[PDB]
Amino acid sequence: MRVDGREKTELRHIHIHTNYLKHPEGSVLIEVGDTKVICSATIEERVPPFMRGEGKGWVTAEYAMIPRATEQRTIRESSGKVTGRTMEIQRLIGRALRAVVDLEALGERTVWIDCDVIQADGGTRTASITGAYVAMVLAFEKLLQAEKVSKIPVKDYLAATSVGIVEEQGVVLDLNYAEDSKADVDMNVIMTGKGQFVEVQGTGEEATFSRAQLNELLDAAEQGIFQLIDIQKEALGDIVSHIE
Amino acid sequence: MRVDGREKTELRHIHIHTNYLKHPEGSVLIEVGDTKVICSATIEERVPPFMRGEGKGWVTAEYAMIPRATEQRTIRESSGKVTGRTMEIQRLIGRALRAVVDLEALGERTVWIDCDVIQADGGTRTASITGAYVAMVLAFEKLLQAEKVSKIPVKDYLAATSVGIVEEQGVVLDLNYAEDSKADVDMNVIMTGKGQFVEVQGTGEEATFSRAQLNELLDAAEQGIFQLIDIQKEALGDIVSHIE
Amino acid sequence: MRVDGREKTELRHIHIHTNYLKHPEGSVLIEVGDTKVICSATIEERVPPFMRGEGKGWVTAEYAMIPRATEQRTIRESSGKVTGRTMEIQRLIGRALRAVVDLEALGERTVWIDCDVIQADGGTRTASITGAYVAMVLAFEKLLQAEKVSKIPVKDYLAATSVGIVEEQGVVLDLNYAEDSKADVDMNVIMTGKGQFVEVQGTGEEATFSRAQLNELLDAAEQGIFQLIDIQKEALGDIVSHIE
Amino acid sequence: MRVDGREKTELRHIHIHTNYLKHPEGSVLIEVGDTKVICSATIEERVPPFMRGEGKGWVTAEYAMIPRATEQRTIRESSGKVTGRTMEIQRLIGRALRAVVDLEALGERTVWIDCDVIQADGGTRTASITGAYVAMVLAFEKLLQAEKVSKIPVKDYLAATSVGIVEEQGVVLDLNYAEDSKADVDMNVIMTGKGQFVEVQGTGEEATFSRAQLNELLDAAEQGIFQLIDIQKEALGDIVSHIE
Amino acid sequence: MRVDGREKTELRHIHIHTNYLKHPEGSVLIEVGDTKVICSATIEERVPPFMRGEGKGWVTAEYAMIPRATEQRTIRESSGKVTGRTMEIQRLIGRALRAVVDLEALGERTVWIDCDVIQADGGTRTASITGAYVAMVLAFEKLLQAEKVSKIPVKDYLAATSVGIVEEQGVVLDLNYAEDSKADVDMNVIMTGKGQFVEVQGTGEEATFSRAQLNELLDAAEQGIFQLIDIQKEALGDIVSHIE
Amino acid sequence: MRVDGREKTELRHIHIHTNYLKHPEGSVLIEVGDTKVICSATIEERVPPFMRGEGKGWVTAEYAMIPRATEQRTIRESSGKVTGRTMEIQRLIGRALRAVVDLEALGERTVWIDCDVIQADGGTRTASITGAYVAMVLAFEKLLQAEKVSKIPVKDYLAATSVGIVEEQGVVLDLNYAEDSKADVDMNVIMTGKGQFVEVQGTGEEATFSRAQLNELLDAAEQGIFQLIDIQKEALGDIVSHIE
Repeated sequence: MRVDGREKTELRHIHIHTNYLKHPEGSVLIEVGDTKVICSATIEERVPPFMRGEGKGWVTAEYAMIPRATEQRTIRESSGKVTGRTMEIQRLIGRALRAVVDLEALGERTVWIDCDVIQADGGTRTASITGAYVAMVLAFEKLLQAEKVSKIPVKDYLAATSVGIVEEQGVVLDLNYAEDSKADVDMNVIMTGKGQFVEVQGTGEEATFSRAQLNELLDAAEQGIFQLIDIQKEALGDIVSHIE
Repeated sequence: MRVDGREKTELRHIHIHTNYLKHPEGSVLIEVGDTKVICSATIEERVPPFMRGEGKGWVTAEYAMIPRATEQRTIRESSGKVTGRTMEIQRLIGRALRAVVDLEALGERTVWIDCDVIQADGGTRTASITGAYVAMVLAFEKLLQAEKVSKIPVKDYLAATSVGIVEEQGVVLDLNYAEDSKADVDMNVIMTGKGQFVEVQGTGEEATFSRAQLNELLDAAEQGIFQLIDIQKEALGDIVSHIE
Repeated sequence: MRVDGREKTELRHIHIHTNYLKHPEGSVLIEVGDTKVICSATIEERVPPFMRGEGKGWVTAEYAMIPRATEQRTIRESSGKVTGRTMEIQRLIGRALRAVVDLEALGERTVWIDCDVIQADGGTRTASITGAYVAMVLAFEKLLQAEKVSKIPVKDYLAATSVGIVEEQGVVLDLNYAEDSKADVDMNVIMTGKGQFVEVQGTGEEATFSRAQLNELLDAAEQGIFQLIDIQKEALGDIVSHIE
Repeated sequence: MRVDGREKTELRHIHIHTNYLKHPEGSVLIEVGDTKVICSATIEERVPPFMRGEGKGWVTAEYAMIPRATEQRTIRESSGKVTGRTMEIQRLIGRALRAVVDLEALGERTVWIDCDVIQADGGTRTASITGAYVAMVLAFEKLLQAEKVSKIPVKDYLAATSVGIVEEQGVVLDLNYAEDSKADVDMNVIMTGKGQFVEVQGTGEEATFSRAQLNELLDAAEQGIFQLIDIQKEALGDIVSHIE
Repeated sequence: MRVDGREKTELRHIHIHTNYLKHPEGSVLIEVGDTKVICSATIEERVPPFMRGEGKGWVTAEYAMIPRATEQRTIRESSGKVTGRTMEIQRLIGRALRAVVDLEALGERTVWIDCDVIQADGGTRTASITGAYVAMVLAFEKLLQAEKVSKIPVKDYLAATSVGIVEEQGVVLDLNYAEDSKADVDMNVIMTGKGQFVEVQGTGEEATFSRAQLNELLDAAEQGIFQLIDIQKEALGDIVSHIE
Repeated sequence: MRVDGREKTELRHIHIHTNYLKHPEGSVLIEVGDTKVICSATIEERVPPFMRGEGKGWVTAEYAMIPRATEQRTIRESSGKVTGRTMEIQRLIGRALRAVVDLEALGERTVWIDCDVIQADGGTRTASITGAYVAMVLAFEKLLQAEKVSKIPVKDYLAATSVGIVEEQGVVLDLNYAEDSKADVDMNVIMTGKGQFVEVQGTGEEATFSRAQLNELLDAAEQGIFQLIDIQKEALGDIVSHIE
């Protein structure tokens, strides 16, 4: 009697497990349907040489999938070799998070963000940003309690999602692997709580998209992301009071 | 008495030198202001194992900058080590070109696209796609004359440009390096002759963008790209008759 | 009123979570106190060239720690570089598991064992073998149900533990990181359900051990391991009926 | 009616384009027939640790070919892997140029020489030295104008050429690729304006050479090189007045 | 009339050639039957950063086999790639030697131990430790004569051997390659002159061992090692007077 | 009363130890004064793909120095990284030996030449060729006895030496390390028993050489090499009868 499946504009089940593991300053396991990512935030009291003494901090991200995160085993990036996909994804995650951090208020420190995918079924890079934001704020909460910053140094909430145009379905939100593999167009969107973009990346896959479709895709991603931000706020509990 | 400089919505000087060098199936030097890129297309009568026997072709791209392409010398990616930036750029160029190739009509062959930047002043990745399209079509023209394909296997023209929101200037088109380094938002846009998108990638740099701005940025990129396509047609001479 | 801490000859809390993740043929999360390891078993219908056509199978293992598995962040082995410690650990895990597999009954297939440490507090390599055994048998159960083997191709149960001689404590079982870092002697022991050894590795750390101590250390490891095997049997449920 | 081809002792067409690109201290495109090499000279106000504080400068060279410089595409040395041929060639170019620089007069600075081959048809390493000398002197001219050196710190002019013994032709000067591939003996010669050698490298290819032939080969290289030096002087214009 | 071959509990011919080569502080060629290893000890007046200023020294070891050390040529570990076997062996040699060095008395210096195998017929890692101990003491003798240490900074003699359980032979000592390749169990033992262990590593190869067998194997290794120590003392000549 | 030292035109002590080690088809230790190199020749019944089915064989060489071959320890090329010097040297050794092998008579087989330097005091690359020739002929003798070739497939004897112009000494033959480090000019010469060259490589080191000096240097190398060939013949014993 229950409706089976998801509507075109409906997220998979989202669960954000906070203080997931003990050692990081900030630790999260994010579940987006079958996609599962361990996100940690590590605080180092150093910044890269290129910016030392300038009084601003930095955020840098690393990404990997455990070999059987995927249905078909993947070759370990062991040192093995780092794929272009990993490199692109790392750049995306780091750029996205830097955009919402008040780097001056962070002070001269680096946030090392690690996103390790333990199960992959689509949307890993955007799940990674969504989980890593929370992990970062959990770390920022510890700094604040330690009196090492005067506020949580974030300018807003930040979350991310995929959207796509899928064979015989049209515009769909939060694609699983099966859906992305038969998507004509796919897109990653990274947005703040005030509805402002930090990153938009759309790709026609052997195919093309109109501007009408771009607007459609974005519309759908915006609401997915506002919902994700609601969930981040659910996960963050009282910490939301330390953010404006 | 002549107006100095460029309007906000004006491209740098664009020059596409065809049959630039002798050995490639297709060879171009593209100049976009001070940005200069050698683009070759190489035809190999093989496709990757993952798709062999399926009767479709493939396009794959490589990118590098000679060490003093840039004002400050860059460390050679010698084997040295391949940067995330290079890997992202290669993925972009290959995805963009694959989208406009009729891969079945190409047959089981790979187009190896090489983009070697000899002078860099912003917009190298988009200059690379713009030049590489022409290099690819020059190669496709040779195949056609050789009776190895029945038409030039392209679905449209394809070109690319950057756009950005720049401190105290607002929306500007085709950013040089100086302008991109003080850009709050920058964007790469890849579009066809029919005004359809193949790739859109926008990044807030320590900052964010509204949807209004996204539409503005896109508007400006569309016309830059239609102009670039006009120039590609200028460069292509009679070959335009072999394309629909 | 409750006794705090552990006796010298007492394991940390052991928990073996079976069918932990969806994609592997066999999946386990093993917890040994704060030490936590994701263990998967992947079946490939191929063996290495050096033994192809000989009708026997193979087991091979890979190991990694996520960067903040540890209290102090570790540099990612990304491709980064693979440490001697990782290489030694992989060799240990693979050798240990091969010893208890009936490789002829497995047929010509490789078991790929992946051990990804998500939290490290000592005993990761032995926790890895203990968890990976179960993951492997879970995979062997699927093969059997699929009629691809005639029995679970194991010759016995197999588990592993550390033991050590610790400053001002003497012989202690299952060392955490703190305890191993002030251990004069440490040892890894790998044993079967019939009390037979597959691997024994003892190291004096800036110090030495007598034969009396070796016997003592082994005695203590044997019972730790019999207890671990009891727990593996608890985790395996009805599958124990398919093993002799 | 015009004689087709080249005499045995005749260079290909030589063209040295100065101030070729904007960013280097010294920039040249050298053309030797179909062989074309972009040569830059970059000044860094540092020397290697092994010689720091000793008041002498250094010259170091890097070499690469763009993938379709060659008739058959070459695999990119991307980081891919650096070939022995590249390593030998780099050593040759750097040794040759160091020999003619007054390193004390240079002061404690490194000249980074980059030789990127955009079209290859034989003689790339010697074309590289010939072009790179000019690029280096163009850089030295800028230093002098900047009052950072008291003279152009060169001890002489320097140029280089190949010579060979070719099936059914005997001793020939400046070999193209076709001619080198059927050469029994080939040789690289590096000489100054005063007729003094900096490097001589002769190789019997599946074959051997007499001393008579060595003298013959050298005779022919000497005059090729004096001609090349004349052309370097043509390219250098008024700068020749700043050299003795 | 002479008995051919070796008893089960008998070493191969052992020869330790001291001051073998000129450049190292300590140089040995050790022969164990056909197994031959060049062992050098190099003194560097530095320790790793992780322990600098703490006043203790360090020992670190490297291992390689020349390509035709083995009956079947091995691929050179050139940079090629370093095997897990090499990494494990290096760790073993370094750990073993550190255990018998008085690191405080050494002072803040590193002993670089190099073990290059020129002929391999089993027992290379244990031959390496046995030879490297002597090479190290030869180096320590030079330091002492130079008044850079107040005694030879060793706590004891140290040597090593393999033992195994071999098809149709039972417990055998010092296995050649042929014997190890049909060994059900093999073991490396590292012991001091006072009969105390520094390392014990036993591996069931597709098979298992009882505790009775472990004791048997150890018994046999102890006497092999006492014999090896006698030979080290033979090789060391008068230097034995500088050790307690 | 004995004259101390060497004349300007005199080799160091040369010793060629044949059948040095057991496993190679051909094995030599060559001593040239303090320079000592283990040279092996390995026969593989395969040639590279680029020449398969063409009925000719191949020779390829690898070179390394053990870390304390040198007075100052060298970093191991472990996989560490392969130096340009090693790559150049390998190319030299392989080219030199190929020139004197009848590759058709060899048949479709590769000779793998390994040159491992155990002590370095100048002239390692030329010592390597001199020793490796003998190792190769020892291997060719085994092939002949096995009826796998119809003659020793060499066209002549081949040996090599350095020569140099040394501060306050002029032209000197067979330079040690000290002498090469204060050499204005150095040269490697590779010659056959009939006085024909296979390779000549001369380098002015911060300095230049005249043609008169080139002739002088060569004269001196020729006689050094004829002497070396005499010694190779001494080492080869009766095998000289199987060569013309």
